[PDB]
Amino acid sequence: APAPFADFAPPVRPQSTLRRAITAAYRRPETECLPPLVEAATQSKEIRDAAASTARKLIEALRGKHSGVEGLVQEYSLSSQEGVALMCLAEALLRIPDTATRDALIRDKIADGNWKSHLSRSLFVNAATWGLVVTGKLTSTVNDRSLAAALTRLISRCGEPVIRRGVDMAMRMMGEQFVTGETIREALKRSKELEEKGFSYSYDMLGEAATTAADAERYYRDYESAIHAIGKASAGRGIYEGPGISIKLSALHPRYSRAQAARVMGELLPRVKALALLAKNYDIGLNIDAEEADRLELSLDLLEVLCLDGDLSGWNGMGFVVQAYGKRCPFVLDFIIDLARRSGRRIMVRLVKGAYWDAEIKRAQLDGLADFPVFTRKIHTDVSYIACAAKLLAATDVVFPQFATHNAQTLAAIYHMAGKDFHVGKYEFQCLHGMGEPLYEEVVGRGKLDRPCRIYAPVGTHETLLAYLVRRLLANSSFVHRINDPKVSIDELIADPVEVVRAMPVVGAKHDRIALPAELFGDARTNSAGLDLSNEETLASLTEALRESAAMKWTALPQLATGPAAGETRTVLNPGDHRDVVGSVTETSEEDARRAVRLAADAAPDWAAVPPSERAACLDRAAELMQARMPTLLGLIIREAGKSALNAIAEVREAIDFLRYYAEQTRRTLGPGHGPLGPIVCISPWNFPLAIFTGQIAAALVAGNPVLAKPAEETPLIAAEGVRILREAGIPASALQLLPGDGRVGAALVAAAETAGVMFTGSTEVARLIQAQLADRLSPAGRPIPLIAETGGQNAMIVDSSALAEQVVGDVITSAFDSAGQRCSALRVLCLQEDVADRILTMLKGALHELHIGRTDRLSVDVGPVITSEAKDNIEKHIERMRGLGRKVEQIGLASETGVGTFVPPTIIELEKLSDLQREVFGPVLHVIRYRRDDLDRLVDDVNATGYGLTFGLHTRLDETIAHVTSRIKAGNLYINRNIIGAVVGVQPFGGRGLSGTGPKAGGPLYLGRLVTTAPVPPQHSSVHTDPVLLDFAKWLDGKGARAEAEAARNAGSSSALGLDLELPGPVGERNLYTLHARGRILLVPATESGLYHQLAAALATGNSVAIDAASGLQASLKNLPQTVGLRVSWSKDWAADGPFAGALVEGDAERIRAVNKAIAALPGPLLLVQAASSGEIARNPDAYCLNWLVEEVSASINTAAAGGNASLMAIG
Amino acid sequence: PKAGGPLYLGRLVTTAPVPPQHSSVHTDPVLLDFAKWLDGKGARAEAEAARNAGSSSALGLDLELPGPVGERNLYTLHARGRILLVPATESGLYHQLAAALATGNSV
Amino acid sequence: ELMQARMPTLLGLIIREAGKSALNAIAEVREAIDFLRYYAEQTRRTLGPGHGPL
Ligand SMILES: Cc1cc2nc3c(=O)[nH]c(=O)nc-3n(C[C@H](O)[C@H](O)[C@H](O)COP(=O)(O)OP(=O)(O)OC[C@H]3O[C@@H](n4cnc5c(N)ncnc54)[C@H](O)[C@@H]3O)c2cc1C
Ligand SMILES: NC(=O)c1ccc[n+]([C@@H]2O[C@H](COP(=O)([O-])OP(=O)(O)OC[C@H]3O[C@@H](n4cnc5c(N)ncnc54)[C@H](O)[C@@H]3O)[C@@H](O)[C@H]2O)c1
Ligand SMILES: COc1ccc(CO)cc1
Ligand SMILES: COc1ccc(CO)cc1
Ligand SMILES: [Mg+2]
Repeated sequence: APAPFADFAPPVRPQSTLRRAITAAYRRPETECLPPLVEAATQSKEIRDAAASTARKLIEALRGKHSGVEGLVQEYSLSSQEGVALMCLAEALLRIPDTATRDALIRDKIADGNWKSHLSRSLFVNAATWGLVVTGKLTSTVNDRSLAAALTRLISRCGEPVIRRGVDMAMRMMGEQFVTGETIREALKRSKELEEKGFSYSYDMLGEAATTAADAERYYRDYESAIHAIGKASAGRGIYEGPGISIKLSALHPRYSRAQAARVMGELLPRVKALALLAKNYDIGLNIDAEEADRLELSLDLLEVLCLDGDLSGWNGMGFVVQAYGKRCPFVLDFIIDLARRSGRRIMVRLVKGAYWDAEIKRAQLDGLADFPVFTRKIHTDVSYIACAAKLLAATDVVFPQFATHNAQTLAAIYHMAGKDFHVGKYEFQCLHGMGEPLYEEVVGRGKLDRPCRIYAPVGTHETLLAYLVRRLLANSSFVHRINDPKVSIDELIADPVEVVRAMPVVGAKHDRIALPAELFGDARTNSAGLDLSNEETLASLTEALRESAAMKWTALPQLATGPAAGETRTVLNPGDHRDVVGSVTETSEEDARRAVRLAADAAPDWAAVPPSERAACLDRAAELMQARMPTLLGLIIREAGKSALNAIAEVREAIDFLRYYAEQTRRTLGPGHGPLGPIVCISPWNFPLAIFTGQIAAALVAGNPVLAKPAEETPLIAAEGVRILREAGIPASALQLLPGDGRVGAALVAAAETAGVMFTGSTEVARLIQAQLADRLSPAGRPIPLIAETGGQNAMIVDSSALAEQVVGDVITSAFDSAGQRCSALRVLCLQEDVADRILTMLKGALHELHIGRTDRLSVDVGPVITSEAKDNIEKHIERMRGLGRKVEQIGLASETGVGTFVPPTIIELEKLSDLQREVFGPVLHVIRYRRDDLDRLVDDVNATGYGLTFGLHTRLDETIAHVTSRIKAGNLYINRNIIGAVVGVQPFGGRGLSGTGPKAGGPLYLGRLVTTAPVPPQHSSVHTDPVLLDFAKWLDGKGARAEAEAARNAGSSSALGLDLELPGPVGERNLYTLHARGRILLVPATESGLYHQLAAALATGNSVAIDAASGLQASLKNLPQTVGLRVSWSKDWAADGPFAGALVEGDAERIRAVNKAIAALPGPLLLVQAASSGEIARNPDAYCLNWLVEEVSASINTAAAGGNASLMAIG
Repeated sequence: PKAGGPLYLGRLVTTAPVPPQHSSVHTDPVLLDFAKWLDGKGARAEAEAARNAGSSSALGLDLELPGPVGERNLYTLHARGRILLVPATESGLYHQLAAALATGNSV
Repeated sequence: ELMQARMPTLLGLIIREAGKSALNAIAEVREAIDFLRYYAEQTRRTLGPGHGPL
């Protein structure tokens, strides 16, 4: 058996001094980065004046010669939406290959009227891109109804002439501006004109982010074929005068990442070498483009091997991009310059600012990292660029600097920095095709500055160029935007960033409007911190901490208030390798479980008397302890629960966030009148063995309740460690007792007489057993024992033909197979619109086969084991039933090493109907169904019809589809254009409805209120909206003479928070919404007319319909209802026939309540959140029925960066 | 339609244009249920007309109109209310229902 | 444009014929001007050959 973590994440090579200096700068505070850059970028006053004069001259020439789309908009008086819609139409018309066929469709069909009749795919799929072209603004989703109206309007107003102009404009832009040509041969033909003027070219075949082996092979052969064409055309001109190629490493391997570094070196490197050998033979440049920040250092390992490879010697065409917006840039340059010296290769170094700025900000915030790997003020990037240019210009004997910029100030500064001694081959400038030529036509040539410029020339079809055109077009801080803004003076454009930064009060301060990841929530609480698994220092330190964690003697014992108790002891084995003993658990006898509840009951007053602020301080101290102990906690979670390192980090972060969130919610709400329930039994699942465990216990404790913590039998060790941390943080032993063991221990705790509440997260079937146990029980006040039961899902994602396949596949692979599908939120049913289903399925299967399944103590493992052999057997029985029915089943092949553990390969099962699924299958099993677009509403019904309602995803660019689907789906956590596994505490408050939960949501503001006898008013919890049926009922009550009930009804209408609609603070590039809706149909079990009126008021005020128990005999109390109220009212003689219900209100004495609670628990389907009150309580207490539990929380997380950029961050420079 | 509003001119021609800004992303849910019912019974042309009406309806439009500072001037499209339907044929009734339901009305 | 330039004269007629104060006569003429310009602009935004008159 291999030692745990002995091969966790070894670096490709030992890190040299120069490499270590790169890693050390990865997230260096911005105030530390800038001073040396300012120093290196400083030039003499004479140079700065000459640079400003040159920049002004260039800018004056630019503004003096400065429209195609603008001219079209002007000529036809188009609104912006009309312009966008026209270009979308033109794009669609250009998908018709034959010109005569297109023109006939235009003249005879499109112009004459209904364009919709002649053009499965919305015309407006790419409207966000065309919106950027027309308006300069990015909108993440497309208002397809506005665009359709605008297209109809413009065609009916202007006819064929405007369509013709739009088609011709789109053809020119997509064929000649956004690309140099559609094919390398066309691009080469079009390059002769500017080559004759002194420009050169680097061709970009536009490949990027391979998702499958086949994609990577396609991009390879595209690069190889382009190299031949470019090399034939170069015809011996060499690497400086002649054209070259640019490649992206992500195009050449589907798993280009540090986590897969061994595959990258073994599989990607030979492909680059083969392309480089061909470039060498033709003597052309081959440049490696720079991508995301977490790929920088990995790419250096390839650059190192290639430059040291003797087979490539004699050729100086290898090139490499460095991004000056990155904090590591000067250190990367030091490394490259030294590599060039060692290898004797004159590396072509393209200095750029960087293309992924918005995404880098979002990623660092999502990952909770210490700082950004890029600057946050645009001027810092400018200074970085100029400083790095000074470094490169001192090294022209050993590297060939290539200054890629469209900024005339940047250009002029470097032109003068480089001085008057010039020869071709010393350095060059670079620019983008169809963007930089106006500037560089003022640079290239003896009559200008006599400096060469290489044009970066995209080559590809319409489909290829549109894929990432949004990123290429992206902002208010951009020079090209500012040059076209008449409000920006030339003096502003020639401002010297070096001197501006030098004079700032704090040199290098972070942008004021960009939150560090730790500060995402501002004053409310400190965000949990993650770990950067692309940072070699982090990987090396984590390796040691993980190894050290595997040497610890982890145990879990029955920790009663009186001390550890004896019991049956057994080992805890790693699910990925049963030979790896992780620790030992001593399980709780049912007698000691009952004893623990009695001890908790005796201890309840002493814990309730700890003021809420001090209880919250215990939670905050526990969060600090968990944060500090994260590396050790990761190792335990990895080995005990089959989690990968990434998933263990998320697990610990979630626990920290629960602690800090419930602490803050406590400080916002809890006072002397919110008395604790008493002893709370917290029963938790194995699959989030620290986060959910900690969340339930922390909430119960901070609400003033002593806790009996019963962790899942599979994962007691991390639970014991969480309890140890909470106790260290100040939770007394009497307030927090750990009771390891199986469901018998949970059941014994639930049945214990002093148990005052139950928090259960687990399977729906077990929750139903607990519901049955509790139906026997009443509190000493004669009321139901509160149960929070957060249960399973049958989670769907709907994908339409406007979604980007690569994005869908990434989110599907993550949502379905992360943690081997052992997340309650995991994607179970992918629903693909028929027109795109085959393409997406092919890509998905290709991506599936790139996953590494194995024991999770290796960073390269993507999918770990299932938790037990029983879980494996259950999942495999489902897979085989499906296979036996003829369903197509795609499965990864498992390595022989998996035999020592319990693994199920990620599996894709193609289904006929959603009804082919019965219950949740908690494993790595994705089901795929196809749907026709017109059946989308029926499909949403089918998703709802399972009775589950946990997570739901939708991938579409179309606002109409978003509005339709999100208004009709019934699930607690919705996700738009992203994965469906988000449960970021306080950002996506998590929890579902139906068979998926009773609520309230964990990680949301209603949670703590369920754990006290009188619920506080949560922060932000109110609504100005009044349910109109409630209002009609109140008027009906007054007309009946029920004056006090009418007043109570009006009060309920005001007190209801139905209609609350909030945006929760979170990361950039996402909108996280939280809304309160009706629950559905509430079962009313009244005893008296006044009780019925109060129950109906409560239910109607919260937007619900009702089914009233017909056995109450109260039919005559509801005569002559207004039709609006009658529509919401039904009478039920057989409650089981008239469900599912979404809650219940009960009136009666204690024994009536007990009997009704038993009858309600017997109803099929979802657990019902029941509220009961006596008739006297209804008379005495206006809040006898709490409106908090009569609404349903919905969280929706929208990825607003999905179109390729962040609109809001375009204004942050 | 309202004088001084964007629907007015369309009443004065025999085929109404699509007014500026006249659209809505919202689809009436009863319209949606009606279209599913039509498809269930095989009325394919009518179900298509129903879906098309659901999309072209501007019910739910909710705009702020440009005006003076210190004022918010809002313009919204709601259902008319209850529409009297006087059909002659089954298909005609289905088309009338589609139009009325798509615009949020009862009939 | 003509109503705008002739507003003072039009005001005088409205004041005397319809019993309006000067401020409300101004509002009357402004509203007429705005109708003219609004329906002109709405026309430029919408009307094409297939929108035949009644
Ligand atoms: C020929 C060529 C090849 C290129 N190849 C690559 C490549 O392989 N990889 C890559 O990542 N980029 C590459 N780029 C650069 C990238 O695509 C942009 O074109 C470039 O960053 C724009 O810089 P500028 O001098 O043209 O414009 P400017 O207007 O001077 O600078 C804009 C840049 O400033 C930066 N920026 C904007 N806001 C902020 C902020 N708030 N804080 C910090 N920085 C900010 C960004 O880098 C932004 O792109 C290339 C550019 C060219 C011209
Ligand atoms: N809605 C959510 O937030 C959420 C979160 C995580 C997991 N889940 C669900 O949890 C399930 C997986 O976790 P699991 O396998 O540990 O679930 P489970 O239902 O098997 O076990 C959950 C817990 O209940 C205990 N238990 C078992 N039988 C009991 C009984 N008769 N009485 C009292 N307690 C009993 C177990 O010991 C364990 O502690 C999945 O169905 C998943 O969807 C839901
Ligand atoms: C548009 O200029 C770019 C060239 C290459 C890259 C590689 O990421 C990005 C931008
Ligand atoms: C609708 O035309 C109007 C003209 C003037 C006023 C102000 O009196 C109001 C309306
Ligand atoms: Mg179980």
